[PDB]
Amino acid sequence: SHMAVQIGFLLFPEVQQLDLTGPHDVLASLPDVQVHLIWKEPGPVVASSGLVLQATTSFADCPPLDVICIPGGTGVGALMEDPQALAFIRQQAARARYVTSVCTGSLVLGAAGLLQGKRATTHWAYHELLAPLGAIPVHERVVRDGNLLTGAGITAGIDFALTLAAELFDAATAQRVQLQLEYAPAPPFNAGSPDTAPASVVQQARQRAADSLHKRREITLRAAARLAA
Amino acid sequence: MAVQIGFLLFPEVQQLDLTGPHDVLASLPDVQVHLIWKEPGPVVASSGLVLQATTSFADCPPLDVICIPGGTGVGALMEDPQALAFIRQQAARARYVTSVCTGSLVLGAAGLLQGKRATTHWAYHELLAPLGAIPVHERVVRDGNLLTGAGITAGIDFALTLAAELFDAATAQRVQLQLEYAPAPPFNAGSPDTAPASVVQQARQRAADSLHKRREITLRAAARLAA
Repeated sequence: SHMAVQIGFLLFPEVQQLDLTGPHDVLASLPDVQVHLIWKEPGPVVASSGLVLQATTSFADCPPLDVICIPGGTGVGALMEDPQALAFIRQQAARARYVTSVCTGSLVLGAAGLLQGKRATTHWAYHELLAPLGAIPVHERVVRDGNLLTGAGITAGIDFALTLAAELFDAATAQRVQLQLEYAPAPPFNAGSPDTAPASVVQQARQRAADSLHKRREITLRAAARLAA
Repeated sequence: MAVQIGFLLFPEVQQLDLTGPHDVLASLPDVQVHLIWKEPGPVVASSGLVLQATTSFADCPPLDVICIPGGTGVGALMEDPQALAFIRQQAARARYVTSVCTGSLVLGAAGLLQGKRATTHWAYHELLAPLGAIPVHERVVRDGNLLTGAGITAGIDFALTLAAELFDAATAQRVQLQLEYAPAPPFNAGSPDTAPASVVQQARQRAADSLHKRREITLRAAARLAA
């Protein structure tokens, strides 16, 4: 309808698609929501896995949003130094009811200046990069600070989106969606956190991330310097 | 030598049934993931999210794994002889025949649940028995080379189970850690067993028209298998 809650996801090249598609299916289950997939122009955008998604609107044509949500992925490093994307995020965040992210999407909120003095989370492997962007780093899976909600790594988007659903509507509505999703997880292993995974698995995870972390640290301090100037 | 994994992408799919497993399995070494429909190109999910089929039935390579997602669109597939024939063709040689949520009703309409333990979404579980399944109230059910997941988000638990079968436990654990899959749901309403009675009543009330229409489709599909 014309009175729909307006929810926008930034959709960028080399996005981690589950960061977007998990929350999308949760939030699209709510009454009279319109969901936008936003990029520089409408059309196909390829996720890091090769899954092809479709942007529905440009930055220019995007209506004022009630909720803005930034997913993460390999493509965040480019977004953290994209003045056009950062200007769009700051413009929308000025009037949004909620300003939100999943996974390394919070590093883009950081680069836009929106984490200064705010509680935030991100993916466990990149959590050290929050503090240089002025955030108070919190090791919790969904973190609220006023109208800022951030989720931790990839699959945290589902917990994040049910939290946001309760704020937009109420606990009863969020619970109904949880039940419709049959979201009673029973993971076959206990390796979802660096605290519970076998030590061998964490060390491998840390080493495989090392070159990405060193590259993102340099981008992060360039982005921090632009907030300082 | 690459493991060939195929998802059936159909109009009015519940996209998370496909996209959850896709991001888990596409994270594995030496896999190639296909999104299959009658022709390549755009296929719109029940939410309005646009996905893109990568291959026609004809161009689909022999699959190691076939996976049928669920959604509003399964009712049409349960009486689509081309889709059912395609699923039987791939199931014949596939190492694993699989589904998530109401995708198991499509496996049932194809004749592939006869005498097998299976699950589906809690609200549609009564439809498994008429399609010949032994209905099991577990979130991921394995019977030989058949794996079925329960409702929508069960696809993530299903896909990690499958990852360990294709590779090993250590490989599945690495992907679980990369996905930070240590769930902390903000409510305890994911099962009819644990949700408040008011929430169950409302979820059953919303599903009622869909369930009645699927009762009718199911009994026509079962009558075809019998004849």
